[PDB]
Amino acid sequence: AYSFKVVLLGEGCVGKTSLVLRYCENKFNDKHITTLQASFLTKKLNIGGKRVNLAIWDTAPIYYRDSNGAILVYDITDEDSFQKVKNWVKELRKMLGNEICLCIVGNKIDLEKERHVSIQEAESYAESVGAKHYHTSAKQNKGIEELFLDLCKRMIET
Ligand SMILES: Nc1nc2c(ncn2[C@@H]2O[C@H](COP(=O)(O)OP(=O)(O)O)[C@@H](O)[C@H]2O)c(=O)[nH]1
Ligand SMILES: [Mg+2]
Repeated sequence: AYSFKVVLLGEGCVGKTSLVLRYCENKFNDKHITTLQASFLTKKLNIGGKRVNLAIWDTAPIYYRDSNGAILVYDITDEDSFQKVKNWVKELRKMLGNEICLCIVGNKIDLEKERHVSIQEAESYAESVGAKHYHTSAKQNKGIEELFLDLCKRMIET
């Protein structure tokens, strides 16, 4: 059975912790500060027969060490959060081998009426650095099951 390590990256306030809490426990709160009550949480999967042990890491070399995939999140309502995405890529590449499966993720899509990131622009940067781009809303639970499933499959292929 497959054992994968996945790290969450990006600026504060974008929804990194909400994403892990939503995926792993189906909880979401916008009333107080959320903090992961562990270094990582475990999720088990079955993909076309085979089992997958997933360890999802969050933070408020030990962190980067032994990672197979990476989830780099920005906030669709906030252009600075996106423009800082490139700093994290040019830190992920310093820490780890360019063999790691990277996701770039536009979170908070329930707030579309307040969008400030260009979809074209975001998807273009993703392709140029070899990664895939995804849209999520932790609040409404949209796009998240698909993000983790596709990442798991990508890590299985290489
Ligand atoms: N409307 C909306 N709010 C969100 C979403 N995801 C997170 N939030 C809220 O944005 C705030 C920051 O979230 P947090 O998970 O702590 O971001 P982090 O610093 O990257 O870990 C919290 O109030 C969340 O409840 C979303 O998809 N939609
Ligand atoms: Mg957090």
